[PDB]
Amino acid sequence: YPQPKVLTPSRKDVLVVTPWLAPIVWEGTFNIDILNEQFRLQNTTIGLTVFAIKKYVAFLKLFLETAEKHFMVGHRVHYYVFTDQPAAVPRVTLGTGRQLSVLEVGMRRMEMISDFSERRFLSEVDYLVCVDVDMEFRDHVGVEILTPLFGTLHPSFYGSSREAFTYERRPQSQAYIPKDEGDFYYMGAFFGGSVQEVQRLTRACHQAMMVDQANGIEAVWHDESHLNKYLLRHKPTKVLSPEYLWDQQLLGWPAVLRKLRFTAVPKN
Amino acid sequence: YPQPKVLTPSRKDVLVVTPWLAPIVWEGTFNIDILNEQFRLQNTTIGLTVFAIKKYVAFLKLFLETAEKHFMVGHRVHYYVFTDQPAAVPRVTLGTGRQLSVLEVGMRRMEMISDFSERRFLSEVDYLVCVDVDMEFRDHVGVEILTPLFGTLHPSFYGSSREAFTYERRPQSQAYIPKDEGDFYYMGAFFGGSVQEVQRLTRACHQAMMVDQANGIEAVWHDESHLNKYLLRHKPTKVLSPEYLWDQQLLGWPAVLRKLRFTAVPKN
Ligand SMILES: CCCCCCO[C@@H]1O[C@H](CO)[C@H](O)[C@H](O)[C@H]1O[C@@H]1O[C@@H](C)[C@@H](O)[C@@H](O)[C@@H]1O
Ligand SMILES: CCCCCCO[C@@H]1O[C@H](CO)[C@H](O)[C@H](O)[C@H]1O[C@@H]1O[C@@H](C)[C@@H](O)[C@@H](O)[C@@H]1O
Ligand SMILES: O=c1ccn([C@@H]2O[C@H](COP(=O)(O)OP(=O)(O)O)[C@@H](O)[C@H]2O)c(=O)[nH]1
Ligand SMILES: O=c1ccn([C@@H]2O[C@H](COP(=O)(O)OP(=O)(O)O)[C@@H](O)[C@H]2O)c(=O)[nH]1
Ligand SMILES: [Mn+2]
Ligand SMILES: [Mn+2]
Repeated sequence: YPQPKVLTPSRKDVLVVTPWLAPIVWEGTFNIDILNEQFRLQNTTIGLTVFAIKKYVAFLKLFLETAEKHFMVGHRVHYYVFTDQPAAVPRVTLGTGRQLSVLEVGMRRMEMISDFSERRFLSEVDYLVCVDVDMEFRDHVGVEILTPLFGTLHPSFYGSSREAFTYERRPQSQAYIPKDEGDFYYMGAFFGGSVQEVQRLTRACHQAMMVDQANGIEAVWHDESHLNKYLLRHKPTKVLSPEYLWDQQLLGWPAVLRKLRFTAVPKN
Repeated sequence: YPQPKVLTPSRKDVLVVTPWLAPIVWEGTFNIDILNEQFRLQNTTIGLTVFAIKKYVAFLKLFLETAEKHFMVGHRVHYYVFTDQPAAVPRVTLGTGRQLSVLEVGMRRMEMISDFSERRFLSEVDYLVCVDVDMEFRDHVGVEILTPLFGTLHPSFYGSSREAFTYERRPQSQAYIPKDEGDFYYMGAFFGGSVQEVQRLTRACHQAMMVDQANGIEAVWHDESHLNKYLLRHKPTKVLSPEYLWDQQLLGWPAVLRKLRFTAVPKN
């Protein structure tokens, strides 16, 4: 493969590493051939959780069809589809080494991911990735994201200063973040990590949300506000650029995005 | 601390992340206040190995005096000084939480670090850093380097193409690297990692060197050639820039170096 170029920046228009030395994953920062080898040598298995409750079962067909074309191709994958309507889950044909399980349901997502992430039947699974369903894959989402703990830059806020971030601002909430604190604003629609780090994150967020509930407060952006509090205090080991959570109808195709990899499906 | 700036590159003149997403550590890529907190929360202890055999015991006084001013200040440190002359080890006054042990000696370094890294008295030690003694610290060398496995870009080769790297080129040597392979040329004077990853690296290099010896071959740059073979196949999780291993008499103070942190002491 090509030799890296010590004296040539991978990017001149964006930040590619956080101040705590976690890579920020953009196109042009990684050679997927090297990463795919490293992760295949460990026979890595990726679990993907996705919730499709009530009308949102309609989003599953395109979500799964496009995941098969773009998500972790060549690696072992297990989809876990959480739904109140198991018969509505479309029968999509999967590539080899890929499986799908339907978990009937029934704070919902963090509580349910926490309970599920503690089950022994995940012994085989190495990483969990937790995403919204009202989305489609348009380009590669692969093992470059995998790491002990990651969050994703929210596509509306990546250029914002921290006072503009919509963190929970009331001190009476467990999700509270002061106006002079905060590294980034992370989207609740795409986070993940090793099974252990996802257990810890979802347990912390669910236990925080139960405290707030006992106290009669609901954080401003619900589990996303608790996710931001958690990732402020437990800094992620990679941060995904907005390539990985984009809304093209809202935000177009800016010059800093070389690829739109996982994008919102327009809805009401 | 200051908010990171998503739309401003940490560096426009150099590569700050490798193609396998390991940070390349330069000045301006890290906020040491954040890292120091993360590592103090784990009560991290760093061991430093250094060999001073025959005339090279003369380099210990400045090496230790300057390590006390610049190496891992505020963290727990244990120096392990390997020498054939324990009485020649200078009695340098250490800061709090820092200790020094003298190990009398007697392939020497990788064999001796391998044996030593397997001893139970390292139970307390979290990372090992392995350096040459003919050096002095001139500026901060701290927990920004710590990671499971690191190597350091050799200051003569960081701008070179891989065919110019002085890898072992004879296929009959265990250190052999083909002309079209290689990411960087690493210096044998500064590598390290977690205790486990240093055990693995020094065992592999020592076992490789014993194979070559049985076969009547000595690799071109001895343990440095085996270190490069190892780090080609087991890629480091951080790479230190030449800030961390510099020769100012040879190479001056180029524009791409913002700090000269650990530098060669001129010798015969
Ligand atoms: C017409 C909607 C414009 C909203 C832009 C800001 O996005 C929203 O940001 C809040 C936090 O301030 C939440 O993260 C919320 O989930 C975001 O909205 C969703 O994501 C954006 C990118 C867009 O796809 C919206 O349609 C979604 O509802
Ligand atoms: C006058 C010496 C010029 C040598 C420059 C190249 O450095 C040497 O590189 C070889 C591999 O090609 C080895 O890594 C060797 O240890 C290097 O020499 C040492 O390091 C350089 C930076 C300089 O300090 C020399 O005086 C050292 O002997
Ligand atoms: O009626 C609903 C509402 C939400 N969701 C799940 O919760 C996620 C977040 O909601 P939305 O996607 O409604 O939030 P935005 O992403 O517009 O905040 C959805 O992607 C689904 O995975 C669902 O399954 N049914
Ligand atoms: O006579 C010697 C030769 C080498 N060394 C150790 O081996 C390292 C590498 O040798 P040098 O530093 O001689 O190599 P260059 O760094 O010039 O290759 C030295 O820093 C010492 O730590 C030593 O202790 N005594
Ligand atoms: Mn959504
Ligand atoms: Mn030396």
